[PDB]
Amino acid sequence: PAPHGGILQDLIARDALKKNELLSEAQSSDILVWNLTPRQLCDIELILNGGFSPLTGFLNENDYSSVVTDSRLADGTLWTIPITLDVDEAFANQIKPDTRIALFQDDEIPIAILTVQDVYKPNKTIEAEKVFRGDPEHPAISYLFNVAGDYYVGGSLEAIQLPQHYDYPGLRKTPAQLRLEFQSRQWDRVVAFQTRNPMHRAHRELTVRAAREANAKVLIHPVVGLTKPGDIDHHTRVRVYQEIIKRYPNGIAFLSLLPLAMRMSGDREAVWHAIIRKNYGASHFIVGRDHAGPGKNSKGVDFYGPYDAQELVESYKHELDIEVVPFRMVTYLPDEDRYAPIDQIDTTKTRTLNISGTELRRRLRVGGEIPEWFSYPEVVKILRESNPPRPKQGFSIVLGNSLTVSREQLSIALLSTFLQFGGGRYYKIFEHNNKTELLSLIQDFIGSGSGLIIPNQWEDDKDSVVGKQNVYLLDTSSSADIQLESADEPISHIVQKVVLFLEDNGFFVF
Amino acid sequence: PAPHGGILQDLIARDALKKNELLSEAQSSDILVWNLTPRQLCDIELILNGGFSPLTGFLNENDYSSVVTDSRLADGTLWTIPITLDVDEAFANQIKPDTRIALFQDDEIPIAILTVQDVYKPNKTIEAEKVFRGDPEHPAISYLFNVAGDYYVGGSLEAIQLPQHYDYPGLRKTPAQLRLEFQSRQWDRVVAFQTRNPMHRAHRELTVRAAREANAKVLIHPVVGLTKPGDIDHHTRVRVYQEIIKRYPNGIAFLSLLPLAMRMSGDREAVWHAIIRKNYGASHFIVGRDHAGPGKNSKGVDFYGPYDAQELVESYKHELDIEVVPFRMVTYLPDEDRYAPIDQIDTTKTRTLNISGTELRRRLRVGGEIPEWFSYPEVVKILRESNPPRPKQGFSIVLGNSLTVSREQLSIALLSTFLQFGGGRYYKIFEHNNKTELLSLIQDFIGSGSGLIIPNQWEDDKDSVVGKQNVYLLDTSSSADIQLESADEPISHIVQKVVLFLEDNGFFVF
Ligand SMILES: [Ca+2]
Ligand SMILES: [Ca+2]
Ligand SMILES: [Ca+2]
Ligand SMILES: [Ca+2]
Ligand SMILES: [Ca+2]
Ligand SMILES: [Ca+2]
Ligand SMILES: [Mg+2]
Ligand SMILES: [Mg+2]
Ligand code: NA
Ligand code: NA
Ligand code: NA
Ligand code: NA
Ligand code: NA
Ligand code: NA
Repeated sequence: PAPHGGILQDLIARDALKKNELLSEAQSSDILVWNLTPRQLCDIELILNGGFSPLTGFLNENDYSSVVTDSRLADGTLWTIPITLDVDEAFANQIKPDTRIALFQDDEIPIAILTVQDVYKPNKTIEAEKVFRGDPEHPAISYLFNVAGDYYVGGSLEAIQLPQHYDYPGLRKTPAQLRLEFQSRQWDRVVAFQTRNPMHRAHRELTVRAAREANAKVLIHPVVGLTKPGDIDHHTRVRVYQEIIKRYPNGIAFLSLLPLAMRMSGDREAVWHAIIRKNYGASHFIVGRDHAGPGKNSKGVDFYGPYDAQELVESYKHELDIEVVPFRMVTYLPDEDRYAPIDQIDTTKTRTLNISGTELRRRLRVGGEIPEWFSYPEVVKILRESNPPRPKQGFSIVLGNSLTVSREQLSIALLSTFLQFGGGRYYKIFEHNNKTELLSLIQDFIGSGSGLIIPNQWEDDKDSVVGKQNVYLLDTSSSADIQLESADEPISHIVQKVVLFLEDNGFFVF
Repeated sequence: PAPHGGILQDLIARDALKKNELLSEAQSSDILVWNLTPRQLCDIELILNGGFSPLTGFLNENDYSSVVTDSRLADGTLWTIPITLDVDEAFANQIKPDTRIALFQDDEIPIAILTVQDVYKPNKTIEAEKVFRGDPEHPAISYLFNVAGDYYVGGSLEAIQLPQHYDYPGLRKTPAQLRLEFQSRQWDRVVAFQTRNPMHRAHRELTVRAAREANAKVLIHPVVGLTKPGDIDHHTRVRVYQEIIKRYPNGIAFLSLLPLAMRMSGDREAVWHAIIRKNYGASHFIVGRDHAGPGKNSKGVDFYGPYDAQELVESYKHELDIEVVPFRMVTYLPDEDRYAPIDQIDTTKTRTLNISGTELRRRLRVGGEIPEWFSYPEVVKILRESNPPRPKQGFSIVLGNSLTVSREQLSIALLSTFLQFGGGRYYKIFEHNNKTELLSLIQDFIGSGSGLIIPNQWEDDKDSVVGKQNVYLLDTSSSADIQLESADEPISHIVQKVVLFLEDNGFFVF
């Protein structure tokens, strides 16, 4: 269907003949520069390539306010997620309306020139409540307060070039490009599938049934910008998509990556996804259970109800101009060797099997088997590689502050001991000297599968620098992972405690 | 580089706003229609999509003659293979210059309107000698005399649509389309690889080295129109390409299909391939040993010298405007587990292994093993499927005219006997009654793996209707595949002769 607002605002194409001129202005000595944050790069790419039609810049306060309370742009155009350029006070003060500023990437690549319409300090409590529902634990609110700038700069954009990406150049289709790809194949009915996760047999099955019921071709449009915190990296995920797309019948599916920065804003985001896919050329879209929802908070309560998304999108059905296909999740029937829509089988009368994310995570952590009815083997092989089991995981042993035995000798004892065991893990007694440049290397070593022995703890005002994954404290204190019987426990006893701890946790296997 | 002649003659785009008008004219009652032959569909698709720039129609006699003797269009543009619309006398007579005729596909799909410039009867002996070197066994000369019409119609083309194809819609990129695909990936150095065969490890290796030496991305551009007689079907081949393209390092290669009708015209064709790839957007091209050559004739003599192609292309180097990368064939070194350029190793000092086409064919016929150093397993699996070994091959036993035993009983005996054996082959006593509609089904059954028992021979004026592959004559005559001791040999003896013959030939395995 036609782009939201009727026109594809592909600013790259619009400004093609001003590229040199704009590029030269961006590189002028007198122009004020702003370095785009990683989320802003995600947003500006979608504005510049028309992914966010009718947007043609970051929202000024007039539009922003309507989006916050009315879920629309001041002109009444449905638009549920505010896209603004958040800056700090120091920069906001240097700019006034009509000021033209340059937006760079990595402090070296000019992306666009923004003509300032306004500068304002939004009430983040209202946005937090109105747009994201108010739970301080909602990733969007966390970002809203802890990362986002306190001042929004609204203004019209002029394009120099889209944010630079060196990976998957072939798959990052812009709206215009994707539309031409469909057009060259004569596809005029396309159902799009959103995801920020690996795809298993069930996803393959459900998307194909969608294709069959909507009489449409399939578009697997995964998000590769910012997704939920803790999600699997997009490189791993792209590898999985590239693998699963080969499992569809020839000529029925197309894989294209979307550099979107999700807010995990549930029902509002679901609407936004529909609009965005319409701009990219899809005729149909599937909205899932708790679509774009971040789940439950600490108190175990739902950030959104499982059907809020589908209900909200349905309420805007008459103006979305993109058909929404009903979400029919499928489950595996052992006794019939097939998948079937969950709404068609009687739980208490028919056998069904499925592997929850929690269980999948466990199996991967212990190197256990994962059945082909759940996920294709080539897909599982990829997941095991990016997330190796414990015998292949790195780790660190931190000699606590309470230790009175010789740190130099205990570290040497641990090294010599670990080195006896096989498995190929690399070991290092690592001294950081409380230097940040060294502390930041700890998780890289662990990520590399290495075993580090750290002679002493770093200062508390440095915790933030070190990731806590697979990092274990050896100390007399109660908060120690490997508790010492006493501060002067004999080195050989300590060594045993560590070895058996690592064994119990799967790092060593004999 | 720029299209040959400087302009991409994409007539589909040129005539976009006349499509309805032209379509309506093509469907008029008074317009004279011509049904395009399968080769003409191959040629018109390349003319219409700019693949043959600067051509904009089929060659008139003025241009055709220059191509025949001068290897150029009358304007002096390098062009080595004549592309003409060959028709029979009955049609040629109905047309005069300025006559507008419609060119259809399958007698139902209008492709273009041709404005006749001239009608002429070419001297096919000169073309045969000058363009194709004169050997009556050259596939182009065979076609030239036995299939091609005796009258050439020269004229300008106007596009309605490209020849319809329902398979691989995604991979059939036109010149403009491919150029945009390279442009979107920022590829400006692309080396193209021509082929009408399956690709094995050696081809993968040599194309990647080409990429490394030319500092270019790779374009695997296989021909899927008409290639050499006896070649493997393009469906099988496309399956292989789609498989091998996955073996290149990510982002280095692109697969696009070329609907060219090869003439197997060696050095002239090599030049033509360079021009064509330049039009499709390649900056580089590899010309191989005996490139586009059909091999040797009956007397075992070479249709072309192995380096005629490379030498001819090199002589036109200063006007081709596309770099030709030297052809460095590679061979496998067992002792080093690697492939290396054949021009770098000493045959008598270093071990090298390779599997000729003949040997590959044998292994496939007997279901023998084919090593991974030769071809990737997923590629070999595909070849085995399209070309199954003898235990999975169909066949036919024809009861010769010399037989005096009861044909009804011998056929029944053979059936009952074959049915004892396992293997899943399907059997049928097939009566054709000398009817063409039934005879043409024989190879379909054999192609399906079936075993047919044919009670009597068909008339000689029908031989042509039946393919001779895996068809065996049971007769007393000397020209019989399974020779009877006598015309009245006992049925049980005959049955044994047939069973043991089929066993010796691998159809049955116990
Ligand atoms: Ca703040
Ligand atoms: Ca719930
Ligand atoms: Ca003590
Ligand atoms: Ca003739
Ligand atoms: Ca030779
Ligand atoms: Ca007798
Ligand atoms: Mg980009
Ligand atoms: Mg076509
Ligand atoms: Na519409
Ligand atoms: Na999913
Ligand atoms: Na609710
Ligand atoms: Na040039
Ligand atoms: Na080849
Ligand atoms: Na020669």
